[PDB]
Amino acid sequence: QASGPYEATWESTDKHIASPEWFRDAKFGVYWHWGAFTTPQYASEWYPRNMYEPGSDQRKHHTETYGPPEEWGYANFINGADDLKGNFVQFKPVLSSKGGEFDPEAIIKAVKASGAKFAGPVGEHHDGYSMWDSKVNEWNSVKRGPKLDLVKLWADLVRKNGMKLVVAMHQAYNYNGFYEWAPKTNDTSLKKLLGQLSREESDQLWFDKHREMLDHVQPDIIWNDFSLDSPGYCADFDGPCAVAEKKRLEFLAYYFNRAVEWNKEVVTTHKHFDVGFRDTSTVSDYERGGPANITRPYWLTDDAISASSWSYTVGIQYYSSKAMVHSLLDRISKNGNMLLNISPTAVGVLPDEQLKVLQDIGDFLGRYGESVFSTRAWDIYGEGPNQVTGGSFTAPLQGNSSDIRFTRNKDANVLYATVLGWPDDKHVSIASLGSDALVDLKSLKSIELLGDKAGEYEQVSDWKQTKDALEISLPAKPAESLAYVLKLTFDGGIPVPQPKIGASVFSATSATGRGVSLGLGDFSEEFLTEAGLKPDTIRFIRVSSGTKLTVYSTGDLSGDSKELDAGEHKVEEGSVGSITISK
Ligand SMILES: *[C@@H]1O[C@H](CO)[C@@H](O)[C@H](O)[C@H]1NC(C)=O
Ligand SMILES: *[C@@H]1O[C@H](CO)[C@@H](O)[C@H](O)[C@H]1NC(C)=O
Ligand SMILES: *[C@@H]1O[C@H](CO)[C@@H](O)[C@H](O)[C@H]1NC(C)=O
Ligand code: NA
Repeated sequence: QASGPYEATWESTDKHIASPEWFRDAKFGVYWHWGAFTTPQYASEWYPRNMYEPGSDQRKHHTETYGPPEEWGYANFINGADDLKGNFVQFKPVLSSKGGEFDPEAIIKAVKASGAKFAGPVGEHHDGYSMWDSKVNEWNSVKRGPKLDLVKLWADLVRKNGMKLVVAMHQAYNYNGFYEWAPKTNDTSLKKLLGQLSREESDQLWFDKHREMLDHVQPDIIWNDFSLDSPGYCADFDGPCAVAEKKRLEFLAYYFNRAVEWNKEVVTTHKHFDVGFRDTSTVSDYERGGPANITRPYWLTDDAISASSWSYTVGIQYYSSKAMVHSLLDRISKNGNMLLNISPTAVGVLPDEQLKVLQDIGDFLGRYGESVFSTRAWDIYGEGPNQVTGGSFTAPLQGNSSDIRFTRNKDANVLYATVLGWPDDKHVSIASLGSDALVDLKSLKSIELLGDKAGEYEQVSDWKQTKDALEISLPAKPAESLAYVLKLTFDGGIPVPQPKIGASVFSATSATGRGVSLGLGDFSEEFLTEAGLKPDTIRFIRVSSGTKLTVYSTGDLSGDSKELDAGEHKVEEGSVGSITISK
């Protein structure tokens, strides 16, 4: 235990701020799956597991290159050994200052240039190779291979370069089926490496790895992979696909208490499927994708620069700069952040195509940061034909001039509308600010287009509110960019639009003042509160055509519930605790 106000219970841990204000302002971050799992440079980061899979291409590749995995195991990648041709193979990165190709300073410079507000390494993957100076795990990068505390190295470089530190931990699945096809051994060390220790010992080692690392580098974000409490994702291994609840609650309490000692608001994450942690104090992470609508509470997306692996492989191909930038814009439009993974080579070199993606991302963010950083999601994420499918493992967004993504400042009086291309007619239509949206733009003081450099704006040529939409005639195209940003400065806050199929709630006796616009869905009190209007302060609800609303006093839509239909309505102050939109 560590001195703090948190005991290892759910009710104490649930008081932790899941997503602090800095996290909500950071928007974009970068991490790297680099480790002993990159040494083979074949298939995926899951080569450690698949190299023993019966009848796998990995097993065939391993047998044809190094030998049978029953004789030449992954511990040879860690500790060093010859292949069949006679070449020495080990994850032994050499610092470029000592004559090697591992230049961590160049990598951290590229990451800084990308515009990342949080960065850091993968501290430990499923392979059981701790990349810090561990005492609990002798299978680490200090005692073996490069003999260098890479996690401390990356932490020092990330802090020196003015970025928050995230450390990715994927050691829960190490003993929940990752090495299920590896040969049983009696060696207690290799048992530690291959997840063949008693469950109790393995959960204790999970917690101890977390403690060692979080005390060694004091990370701002703890990124946890699956197998915390994720039944159904550990194949057919005789295991619970979970970490002992006691150990998880003890980890949460330790990390939060150590954070109260450091005076730092910290974040820990869980895959949206893993129910090991709750969104009361933890952040739901969507892998290779994100929600299709605005999802509250605040969330995170972890994506990779490649659709195939998170680690480098000969012949790896990468996504485009547009996909990454457009996907970042959609995620931040829907109350979330983006954590992009890059894939350095086994020798510690970042390939030129990854360097170009990072520099294109950095160009866009250095030019339009005002629109992304320190902004919040609006009540309507965007307009356009191009939308993502929804959920994890979905395709990266690639939009065009017909697609708009909305962001707003914290004071809710500036609206950033980003077009995913340049319209050939130099026109932009914002349907949600039309007259049919019951929006009055009298308070609209200025529409600008962001220029070639930050702080350079050009006034819009002309605009007019039609019933169907707000029409905007664009000024001359600025310097080329993957997207173009319009800044609408209002006076007295951004008007509350009325959806065609949905409704709008306001903390006032009329449709005036602060309000939240809501489309089809279920809106908990957490949702409404994060939107900027606590449900116990609502006094007016305006409904669009045939949109039936179900009102609850529960902050979770549970219990006696009254109902309303289309048309205006006045609710007693405190009667609303939840809202369900239907039909
Ligand atoms: C491991 O222990 C089992 C049980 O005592 C034994 O049958 C097996 O031969 C041992 N293997 C090795 C490599 O020591
Ligand atoms: C989100 O809005 C889209 C608009 O196309 C709608 O189709 C979808 O049903 C809404 N959210 C969900 C999944 O309820
Ligand atoms: C934008 O994409 C949509 C959907 O693919 C397409 O229908 C439309 O023609 C595109 N517009 C432009 C200007 O590329
Ligand atoms: Na909380």
